[PDB]
Amino acid sequence: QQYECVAEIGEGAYGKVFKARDLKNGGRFVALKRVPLSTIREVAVLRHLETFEHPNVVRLFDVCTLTLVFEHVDQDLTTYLDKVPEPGVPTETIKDMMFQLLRGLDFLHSHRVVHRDLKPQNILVTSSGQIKLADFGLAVTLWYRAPEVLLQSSYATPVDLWSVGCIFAEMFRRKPLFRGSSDVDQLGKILDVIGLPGEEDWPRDVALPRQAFHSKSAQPIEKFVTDIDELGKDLLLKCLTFNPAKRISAYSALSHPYFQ
Ligand SMILES: CN(C)C(=O)c1cc2cnc(N[C@H]3CC[C@H](N)CC3)nc2n1C1CCCC1
Repeated sequence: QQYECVAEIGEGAYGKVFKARDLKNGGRFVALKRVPLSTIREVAVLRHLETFEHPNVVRLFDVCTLTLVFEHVDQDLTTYLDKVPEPGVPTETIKDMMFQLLRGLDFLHSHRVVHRDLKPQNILVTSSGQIKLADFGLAVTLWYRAPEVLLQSSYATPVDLWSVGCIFAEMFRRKPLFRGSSDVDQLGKILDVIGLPGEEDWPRDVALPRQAFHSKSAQPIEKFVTDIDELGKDLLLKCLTFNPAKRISAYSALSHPYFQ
């Protein structure tokens, strides 16, 4: 066999993911995920995106015929944040890591692919300090979920920029912003901070009415994220817009004055 399983990374959600040895290619570490026609189209898309070899998405090495073979990265964002020396992440490091993130996201959005579960645990940091995206394109924590996903209203690309706002905040605080035990609790936490949207912004034909949430004003963001720039504040707000339509795009965000 070309691969020897040595460890189980974890997840176990869609399937069991193993860290192995690529015996045929110099014993480099790889990540394996052993897993109808809707799945066959899911992998065709991954193989297709590998052709452009974007630097800010994890590399897909092979598809054995069913196991998927990715490069292994030893580290994720949470572990980087765990082990970052106090006072924490230099603001210039935040800017670049973010820039790498939106570049990966724009690449995916451009080819009409949504991550749908963008969290710090499937954001990889290579030894070279490069950002790589993982665990997307194949069908527990709600802390990074867009309001539309929670409300079961829309599941479009704006969802992934909501998650980016959440992560952007977490790079200063080094603690998650919205920690909900459930979808409604999650929704509660969000509206405590960003405030109650207008009725025109609340999607129609949805279980949860705007009237299940009370006294929600609009807390200034500096209170939750300190040592944040004016330009960073501007960008964070356009990402954490309640209405997916009024929310900024990855392409549009890559041009924001914050990055200059
Ligand atoms: C479909 N798969 C398997 C991927 O997209 C993929 C390629 C990976 C390459 N390196 C890593 N590293 C892990 C990050 C977390 C930390 N414990 C160190 C191990 N995860 C990869 N992943 C998944 C596994 C779960 C998180 C994202």
